[PDB]
Amino acid sequence: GVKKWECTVISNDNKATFIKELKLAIPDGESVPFRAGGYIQIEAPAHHVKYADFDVPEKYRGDWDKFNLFRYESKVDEPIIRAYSMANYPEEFGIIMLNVRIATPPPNNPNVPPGQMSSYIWSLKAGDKCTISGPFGEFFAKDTDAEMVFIGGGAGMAPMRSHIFDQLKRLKSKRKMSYWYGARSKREMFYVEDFDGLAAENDNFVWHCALSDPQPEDNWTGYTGFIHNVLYENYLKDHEAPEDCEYYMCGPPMMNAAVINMLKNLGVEEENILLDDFGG
Ligand SMILES: Cc1cc2nc3c(=O)[nH]c(=O)nc-3n(C[C@H](O)[C@H](O)[C@H](O)COP(=O)(O)OP(=O)(O)OC[C@H]3O[C@@H](n4cnc5c(N)ncnc54)[C@H](O)[C@@H]3O)c2cc1C
Repeated sequence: GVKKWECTVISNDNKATFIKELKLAIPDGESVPFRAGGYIQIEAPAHHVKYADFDVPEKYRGDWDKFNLFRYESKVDEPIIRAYSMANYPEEFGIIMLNVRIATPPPNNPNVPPGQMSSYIWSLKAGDKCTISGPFGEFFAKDTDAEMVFIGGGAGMAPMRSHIFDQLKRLKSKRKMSYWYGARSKREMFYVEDFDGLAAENDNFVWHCALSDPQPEDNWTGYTGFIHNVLYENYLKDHEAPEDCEYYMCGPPMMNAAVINMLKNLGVEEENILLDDFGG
């Protein structure tokens, strides 16, 4: 069944420079009976949002002023609708948690209209009404005993976190798991305490974060580079079986393309390569 809820915005804080966590409260104490990796859809009426009305903390405002991103406006004439992945796992009841990347005009074409729905979501504030529908699902985990390798990037953290929490706390899985998240700098990292807790509460789970452009104020000593190079150079290249592992990835298009080609050049079969493609 596909139901529609008119939810209330609990919070819409920045978890990164260009990613907001949309926390929605399900009415009447109900819970969306969804699956990990699943998604819902958000509809929006005709509106006119201005980027100058966005609540961006000064911790993340840096690149917003450097690129003059608050100049953007977005008018929408007819009701629109997009899909967004749940960041929370099924037994986190009462709330729908989303990671929404703001779809600004591409840097290689900066004067096109901004992302319609993402700009509307980034204009939502605590107390606003948000109509969602679903749930829908297409990205699920295989029910085997093979090693699971999770690769994430950008807003792709949401389905990765939903799958990892679902396997460990609901399913109580003892399968070997590992998360590999790629971010630009340290201020783009979030859910760090969430995954550090799971890695400490479970021996079969570890996770690593790699910075492609670490900043001086980051004092970064961890891994550096793109996540496909880090995952390969620090683990997969010495793995006696790069296959026999199920790769669940979700990130930017070039992160996906880079991870796919790295895995297929390792001999990994496409049946063991599962991608949650956001279309962008
Ligand atoms: C199953 C599924 C799950 C998803 N999960 C998530 C999620 O968890 N988080 C998330 O952030 N997103 C997710 N998405 C993507 C999301 O649904 C939207 O595609 C995304 O939010 C952008 O939508 P928008 O309407 O804001 O951008 P659109 O208005 O669709 O614009 C897309 C991009 O194209 C650019 N553009 C606009 N006009 C032009 C032009 N004339 N020429 C060139 N470029 C142009 C815009 O700047 C924008 O960046 C998911 C998608 C699917 C299918």
